[PDB]
Amino acid sequence: PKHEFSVDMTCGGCAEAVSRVLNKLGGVKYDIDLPNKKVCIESEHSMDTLLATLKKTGKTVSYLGLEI
Repeated sequence: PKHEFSVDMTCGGCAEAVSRVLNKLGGVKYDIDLPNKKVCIESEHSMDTLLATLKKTGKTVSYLGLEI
């Protein structure tokens, strides 16, 4: 599916950090929108896997829902 999340990305460094955590996890296609502090993910991973993955940044995350 394509899962929309909210992530507290303050700057380009933080957006890049989100890129890398998703990268490590793998099996994801993503579009991080820095000004709107959102990240859209196409994947077969669990919302919960995706959520845990994004929270490893230390930033505030939440699942908004399907985009889709």
